[PDB]
Amino acid sequence: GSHMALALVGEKIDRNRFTGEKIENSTFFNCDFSGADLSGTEFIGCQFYDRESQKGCNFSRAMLKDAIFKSCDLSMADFRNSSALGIEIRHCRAQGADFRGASFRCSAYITNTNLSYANFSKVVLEKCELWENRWIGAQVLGATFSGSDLSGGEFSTFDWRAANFTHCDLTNSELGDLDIRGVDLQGVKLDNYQASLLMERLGIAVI
Amino acid sequence: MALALVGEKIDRNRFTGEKIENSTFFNCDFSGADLSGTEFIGCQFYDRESQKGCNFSRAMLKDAIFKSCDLSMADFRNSSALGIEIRHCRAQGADFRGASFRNMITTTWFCSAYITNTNLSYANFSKVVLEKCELWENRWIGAQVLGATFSGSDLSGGEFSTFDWRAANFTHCDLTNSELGDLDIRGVDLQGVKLDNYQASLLMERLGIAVIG
Repeated sequence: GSHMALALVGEKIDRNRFTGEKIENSTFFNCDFSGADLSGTEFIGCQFYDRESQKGCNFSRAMLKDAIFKSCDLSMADFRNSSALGIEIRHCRAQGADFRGASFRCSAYITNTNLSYANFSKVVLEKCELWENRWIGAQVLGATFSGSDLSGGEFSTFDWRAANFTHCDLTNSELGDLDIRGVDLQGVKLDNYQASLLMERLGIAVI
Repeated sequence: MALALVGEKIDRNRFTGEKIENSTFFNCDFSGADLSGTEFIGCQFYDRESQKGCNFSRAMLKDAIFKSCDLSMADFRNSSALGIEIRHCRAQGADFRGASFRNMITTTWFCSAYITNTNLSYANFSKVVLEKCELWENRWIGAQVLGATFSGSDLSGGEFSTFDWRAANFTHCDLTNSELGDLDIRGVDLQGVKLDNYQASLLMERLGIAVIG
């Protein structure tokens, strides 16, 4: 407990309703958490997406300092303009989630998470933990991930030219179509399989 | 054996097909000489006093062999050197422009040369065609290669500091176990090229990339 198996539908969430609480195995369909204070709040095994209406929940402008989502379905979630310093998103589905304007000032832990088609445009995520994610079709234009750990990632259908990746750890990942002739990889960590992969693209055989 | 010629013009058939050892040839003129199947071993062709070399321009060098010779400043211009063997030689500043290492054969151009363990510093290979040849363990400091093609040749074990990688065709070359100087993979056509793991990590550093591990 003491907040297990809630089932909300279409509600506007009171600002202090969940602050610093732990919430488990609950469903929130089309709920409006905008401006909500979710500091130190922890959701575990919760569903925030309605496959019926195809609606996510609204978290825009929410206070999310030290919030934690663990094994949650955050598909289509709207995290725009939220304050998310130290947020943890672990083992979640976050397909189509929208992080534009969210601030992480950096500290953030988004790991083992499906970020396919998520929107990170202009976002600043420097020296953060962003490992073992799925990034297929994620929008990252103007973003910076500089210095972050992105290792273990899946990056097909992902535009490596669109954001700042200098100083990133990219090891043990599926790089997809990264061309070292047109991408600034100063300070980046790669492994030897990846180095060979990127050189093969130039027609070189590494032996 | 132990010949010691100075300033001579060499008769065309003087040395054809013969084995010459531990001899010196200072300021001699082998121009147009027939040196097919001729083998020189431990011979000096460079006069360290007069600082002059020998002239082999337009010589017939098909299947000639030079081993442990000093061919410094040697002039090989416009010679015919199909299948030539130059091994463990000093050849600093030798001039190979217009030299031919090839001929048309019946089943196509067949190119063939063995230049190995040889100092080619400052040698001139401008426009030379040396494709699919054995060219390994050579020193190439300051060699001029503009317009040359080495395509498909084995250049492994080479020293390519101070060497213009943009000047010549290196596609399909074996470049492994070599000091690559300022080779940069972003600016040179390296299709079909073989490099080893150590070189790859070095070349990646040039891009600021760390390769583990």
